[PDB]
Order: sequence, then structure tokens, then C-alpha cells
Amino acid sequence: PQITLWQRPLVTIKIGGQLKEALLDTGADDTVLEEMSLPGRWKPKMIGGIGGFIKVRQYDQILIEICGHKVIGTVLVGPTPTNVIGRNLLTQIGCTLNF
Amino acid sequence: PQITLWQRPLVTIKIGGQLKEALLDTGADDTVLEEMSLPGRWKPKMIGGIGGFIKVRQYDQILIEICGHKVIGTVLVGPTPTNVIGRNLLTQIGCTLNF
Ligand SMILES: CC(C)(C)OC(=O)N[C@@H](Cc1ccccc1)[C@H](O)CN[C@@H](Cc1ccccc1)C(=O)N[C@@H](CCC(=O)O)C(=O)N[C@@H](Cc1ccccc1)C(N)=O
Ligand SMILES: [Cl-]
Ligand code: NA
Repeated sequence: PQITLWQRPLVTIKIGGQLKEALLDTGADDTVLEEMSLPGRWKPKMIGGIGGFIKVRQYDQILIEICGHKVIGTVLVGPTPTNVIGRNLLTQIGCTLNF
Repeated sequence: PQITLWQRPLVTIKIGGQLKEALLDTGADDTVLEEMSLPGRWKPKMIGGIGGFIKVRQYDQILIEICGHKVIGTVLVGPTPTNVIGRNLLTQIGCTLNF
């Protein structure tokens, strides 16, 4: 519904049959998850943030359920310290910022 | 206002007499600005993100105008490729995520 930001906006996701926690990140163009097993054909990618760059595997058309909200989109998998849900999926769940 | 996320949520800020653009980032605990002179006392800090860690200068009690909303808070200055407004200031403008 509506989430304040006094604490990290952590949500439960279900992806690839697995339950995880992930951060809702409006600062992220892309969705980036810690190393995991995704079936299908991926492509090598490199992405950047504060600190520098990492290599990821780009998985397209992956089902993920965010707060029980089904979305299908690209997920990058690689050596990120946390699971980040980026704008590519935040748009599909109709997410906005408000103030 | 309400801001969708089809595009990066970039906003105009006024800080230290200067106008800049910055990213509203719910994934950021802290507010991190590219190099800039700020007056007064500051403390050394390290912060991390997707690719690694950086050294920043921490400034407290700094006035920032974000979309015409004045807030006073801590601002980190350092080698970030982008100006990021983090939750420490997003809360002060009463910002929420909604879906
Ligand atoms: C993830 C991709 C798609 C590659 O995009 C970004 O990294 N976008 C960044 C925007 C940007 C663009 C250009 C240049 C620089 C930055 C966001 O800030 C990403 N948001 C989160 C994603 C994240 C969260 C947690 C872990 C890893 C990555 C972030 O870095 N947040 C930082 C922002 C810096 C800050 O707030 O101080 C954070 O909260 N860092 C914490 C937590 C932390 C600790 C240790 C390692 C990593 C993170 C910290 N206290 O250092
Ligand atoms: Cl996508
Ligand atoms: Na993407």
C-alpha cells in the first residue's frame, strides 16, 4: 500500500521457487540479486553503483512475486551485498514516491 | 507530489548556495553528494554500495532544499558518480513509497 522510510523498505519476494528479502530501491535502474540458480538463457552484463562495478548474469523474463504482486522482468544475478528491486520491476507493481 | 518511476526520480536541490540535481534513492541509508565545499566541521567516513566502498566527508546539520522543502541533516561528500538523496533526508520531507 504505502511504506514510510524511517527504516529500510524491505519486502519479501518469491523467485525461482525461493523466498528472499529484498530492498525497494528507487535509486536502482535494474534489479540485482545475490547469486542464485535461475533456469534459462542469460547474458553477461556489468553494472555500476557507489563504489564501482560488478559483473552480473542478465536473466530476462523471470517471474518474481513482490509482496504477493506478480511481475515478469529482467533480473541480474551476481555479487551484490543485498537483493535490490529496481525501477524495472517497481514500475510493474505500480510503485510511486510521494511527499 | 507523486512521482512515478518510469524515469529516474531526479529532483533539483539547493545546498551551500549551489543548485544541483539529485536522485531520490530509497535504497540509500545516507545522502551522498559529489565533491563540493561545505563549511564547518566534518568527520571521515567509509560507505559501501553495489561495487564496493568509498571514503566520504561527513557534514552534520546541513540545510538542503529538496523540491522547495527545507531539511537539515547529515550530508556525505565524496567520489560518487551521482548525487543521491537517501532515507535520512527522505524521511524529513515525509516521502513514502506506494503501490
Ligand atoms: C544497483 C544498480 C542497478 C547498479 O544501481 C545502483 O547501484 N544505483 C545507485 C544509484 C547510483 C547511481 C550512480 C552512482 C552512484 C549511485 C543506488 O544508490 C543503489 N541503491 C543502494 C543499492 C544497494 C543497497 C545495499 C547494498 C548494496 C547496494 C545503495 O547503494 N545504497 C547505499 C548508498 C550509500 C549510502 O547510503 O551511504 C547504502 O545504503 N549503503 C549503506 C549500506 C551498505 C553497506 C555495505 C555495503 C553496501 C551497502 C552504507 N551504510 O554504506
Ligand atoms: Cl524488466
Ligand atoms: Na534491467
